[PDB]
Amino acid sequence: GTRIKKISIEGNIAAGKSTFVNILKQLSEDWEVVPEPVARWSNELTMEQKNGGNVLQMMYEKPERWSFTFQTYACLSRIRAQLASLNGKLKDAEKPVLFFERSVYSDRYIFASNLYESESMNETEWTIYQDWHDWMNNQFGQSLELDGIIYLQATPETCLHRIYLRGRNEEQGIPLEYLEKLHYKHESWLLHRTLKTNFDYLQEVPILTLDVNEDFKDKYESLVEKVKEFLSTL
Amino acid sequence: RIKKISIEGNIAAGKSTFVNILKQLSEDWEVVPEPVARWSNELTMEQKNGGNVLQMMYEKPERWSFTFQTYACLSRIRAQLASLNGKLKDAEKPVLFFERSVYSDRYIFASNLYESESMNETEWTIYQDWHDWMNNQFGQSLELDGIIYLQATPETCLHRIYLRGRNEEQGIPLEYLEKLHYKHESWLLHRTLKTNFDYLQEVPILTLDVNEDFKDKYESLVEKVKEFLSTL
Ligand SMILES: CCCc1sc(-c2ccc(OC)c(OCCF)c2)nc1CSc1nc(N)cc(N)n1
Ligand SMILES: CCCc1sc(-c2ccc(OC)c(OCCF)c2)nc1CSc1nc(N)cc(N)n1
Ligand SMILES: O=c1ccn([C@@H]2O[C@H](COP(=O)(O)OP(=O)(O)O)[C@@H](O)[C@H]2O)c(=O)[nH]1
Ligand SMILES: O=c1ccn([C@@H]2O[C@H](COP(=O)(O)OP(=O)(O)O)[C@@H](O)[C@H]2O)c(=O)[nH]1
Repeated sequence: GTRIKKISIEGNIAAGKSTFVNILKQLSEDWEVVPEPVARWSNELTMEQKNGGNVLQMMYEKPERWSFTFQTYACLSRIRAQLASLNGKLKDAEKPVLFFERSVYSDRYIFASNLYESESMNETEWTIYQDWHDWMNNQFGQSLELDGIIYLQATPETCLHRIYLRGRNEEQGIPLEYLEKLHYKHESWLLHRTLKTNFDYLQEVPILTLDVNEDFKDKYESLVEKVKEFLSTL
Repeated sequence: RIKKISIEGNIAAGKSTFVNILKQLSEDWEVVPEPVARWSNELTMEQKNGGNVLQMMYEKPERWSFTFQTYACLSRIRAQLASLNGKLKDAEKPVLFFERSVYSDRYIFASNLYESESMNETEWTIYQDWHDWMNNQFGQSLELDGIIYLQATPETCLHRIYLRGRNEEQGIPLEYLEKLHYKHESWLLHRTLKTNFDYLQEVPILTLDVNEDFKDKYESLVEKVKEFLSTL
């Protein structure tokens, strides 16, 4: 609650997070966005951006070799970009809100978790990652800890179509069944609420859930109405 | 007020033996063993993780070097914190002796592995980026007051690996020891090597010749440490 509110936008690949955050950011000078490091890698530029494309391209080619390296770097860059904007942006605001394109928790409990369950990380890779994940996200008092979560809910089919509409040459190859396992794990943690995390407060952190199957680029008012209503109870 | 002194040197050159001798000499003197050495042997998940990843590292360094280097250093950083925030309370003249450092992690072993092609440019540039920042947020109060360099030849070292009897190590060739030997000379003797940590340019170094056996004859090495600490 102090002082900038921190909300994560969560949803499957191409569910629409980046459209929706670009939408939200224009609606209030009190609202700003921290976009996904991985989402920018997918496109001279900087060191991380250089590294990102490489590990991203290698992740696509042989994920059982690169998942640990990709995951730990994706998480670091996220922690870096969020911490930066936390003090950086929104210095003068009555009601400041930082929207995150995904969280350190999706990094682990959706993406890293699935890669493990899918045999792209062996047990020692998953234990090392989790250990590294703990120690560090436990070094941050209550600073990146979220006040809420906006789950952008979709079908894997909507997500499959919106990948080809997006037209990322490497992403075209992502299968429907992959989207499904990620989808199932999103529903699990956010909607059904099965998944237990190693972070205590998460079971109590408010969750707003939004079906986004219908194109919203021209018709977002009801969505944004649900954003504003949710933010006034936190 | 706690003084931080890193003890550096090649494998088997005698570092653990040294700090073990030193810790017994003063209530005010404490020690942080290097985690890789802890794994180089019930216990914890770190031991389990480090046990497994060291074995992997021995079988296929080209696959496991990045992961291993990330984990060796995170485990060290943490180990050094728990000493600094829970040991030497609240002595008159505290000195904590780290067995190696995050600098020897990066500028000796990780660099050496990249030169020997066990990491590619991506891995090494990811590691350094990781290293420049993991130290920044979490590892600031770990800044070194001084460094002690235990200097022994690669042959001395091969003999000592033989003496120590770790069978996992009994296949480490002379050649490898010879590599790590150069890395230390350029950093700690010739003082050539440049780093991104600028305080590490000033840092006082003391060099000690440990080619002769010292388990029953260390009094003159300890005098130089005591002298070196007073200059600080
Ligand atoms: C969508 C771009 C990033 C990629 S690429 C990828 C992938 C690519 C090829 C694959 O098989 C050939 C693959 O299968 C993994 C094994 F099932 C995953 N998964 C992913 C998702 S893992 C991930 N972790 C994060 N922490 C963040 C994030 N955005 N994505
Ligand atoms: C003492 C056991 C740790 C090992 S194992 C190892 C190694 C073993 C077998 C190898 O070839 C098959 C090998 O080859 C490297 C490429 F020539 C390295 N190097 C090392 C040194 S890497 C290291 N990094 C650290 N950061 C710390 C530390 N103590 N050691
Ligand atoms: O209502 C929508 C939402 C998204 N998109 C498109 O779907 C693709 C994927 O959306 P986005 O990149 O925002 O998904 P993310 O991966 O960020 O969740 C993009 O080309 C969007 O332009 C669309 O046509 N209509
Ligand atoms: O002066 C010495 C130094 C070392 N050693 C032996 O060399 C082996 C390796 O030394 P240590 O474990 O201290 O080396 P490190 O790897 O820590 O530098 C040990 O079994 C010691 O008993 C010795 O006998 N005399």
